Amino acid sequence: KVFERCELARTLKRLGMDGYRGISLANWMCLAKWESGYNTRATNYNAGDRSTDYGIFQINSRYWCNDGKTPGAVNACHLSCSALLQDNIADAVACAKRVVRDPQGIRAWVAWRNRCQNRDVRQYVQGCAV
Ligand code: NA
Repeated sequence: KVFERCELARTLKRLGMDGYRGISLANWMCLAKWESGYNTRATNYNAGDRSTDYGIFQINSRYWCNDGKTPGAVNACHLSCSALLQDNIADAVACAKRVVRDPQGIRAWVAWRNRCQNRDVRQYVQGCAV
């Protein structure tokens, strides 16, 4: 599914993401926007290492989830990557929480560093009542 802006904002907030590891709701929104356009079914396959990024947060199969088809992969969130392509984003949020608990934090996502880090992102939650 493709979430509407404020719909996703409310959902992420309900799922405890606002301020998680010091990351504002607006930042999580900015990450989802640039990664998948709020599309839970988004997948990005990389032929170079045969890994695939899954879901709204575009979580990579070489390290975070298992898809049974990525060479030399690990599964840090202990979850199947298909659970990251569901309309119910509870699993995706839980795994995103895990990712950011590593040293680099939210800087793990190159898109976030390029389009969100140090920039105004207040627009993402404008008029959402969150
Ligand atoms: Na994996």
